[PDB]
Amino acid sequence: DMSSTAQRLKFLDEGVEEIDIELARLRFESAVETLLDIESQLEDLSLMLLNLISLKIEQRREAISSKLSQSILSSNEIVHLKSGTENMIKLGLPEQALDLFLQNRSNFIQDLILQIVDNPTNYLTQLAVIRFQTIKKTVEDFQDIFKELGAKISSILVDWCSDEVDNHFKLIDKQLLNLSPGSIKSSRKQIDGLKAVGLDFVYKLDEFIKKNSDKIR
Repeated sequence: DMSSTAQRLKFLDEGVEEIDIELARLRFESAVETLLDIESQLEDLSLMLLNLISLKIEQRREAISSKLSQSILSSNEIVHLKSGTENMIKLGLPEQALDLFLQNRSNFIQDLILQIVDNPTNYLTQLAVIRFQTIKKTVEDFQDIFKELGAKISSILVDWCSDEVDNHFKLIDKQLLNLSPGSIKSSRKQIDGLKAVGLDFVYKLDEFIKKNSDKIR
């Protein structure tokens, strides 16, 4: 025969399978929204059938992450990166979303830098723009997306920011293997402007200068 809960349960089983069609046609929002409903719902009813549907949810839950991750990792325009990052968040994976999202910004940076040493200062300057321009923008987008996310997630942001700055200097270190005072004002400025999105990394510039004094003249 048929009971009341077994009724509800069978629909949850329908719901689960729908998530495959939704992920199919690229509706990541719908995917997450249904998934969380089938789980907030699945929480109240808590058996054979339950544990059985519960397992199908983990399955799809996983599947959604894989997609979002892969998706985030390859967005061109912000709009893609934007939502993907959010849905990855709504799913309840804010750190993994931030973590992946920043890697995307990182790669954007690698790839652009490859796409160019013609002449010493034309290199160093173009290099700074690229870097600090994506560091600033990534902080401004991190603001309109990871808002109210917490102190930790927000410290992580800053860490990647620290390393990116570091990278740039590691890129000059190679270059100092065969600097100029017309490169300093450029970089400095490029670094002071970071303060506009709350970042003070003037110190890294200064330190790097202290140890390469002999090679700046």
